Amino acid sequence: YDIQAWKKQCEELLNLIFQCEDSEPFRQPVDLLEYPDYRDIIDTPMDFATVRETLEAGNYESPMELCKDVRLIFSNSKAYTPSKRSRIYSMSLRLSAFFEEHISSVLSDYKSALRFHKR
Ligand SMILES: O=C(O)c1ccc2ncsc2c1
Repeated sequence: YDIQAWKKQCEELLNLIFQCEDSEPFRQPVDLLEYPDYRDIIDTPMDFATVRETLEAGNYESPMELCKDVRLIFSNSKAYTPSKRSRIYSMSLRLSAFFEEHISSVLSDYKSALRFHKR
């Protein structure tokens, strides 16, 4: 029932993500010199360094907010991909499955802690 535990759990999950080879295209903002039409397709860029920085700055109030930004990394990859069989998109799918598998308990524990607090 620790309402604050999600933060360190998210820091650790981001550490695992940064170790994953599948995260390399998503660690920093998409390079506009390599993908010049990127902002024609994608309205809100997102990357894992921005998520980690937002978390470390104390600018997430809940793990749901962090989860929305991470999910935006994946939806941006799906929207930008020229093919659902592309290398970078395939990396995003694997990384999304890994993230979803790990974030589920973080969200559950946080929501349970909040409910216990307001009981
Ligand atoms: O060139 C591609 O296939 C491709 C697909 C998705 C994606 N997400 C971030 S950069 C990027 C490039």
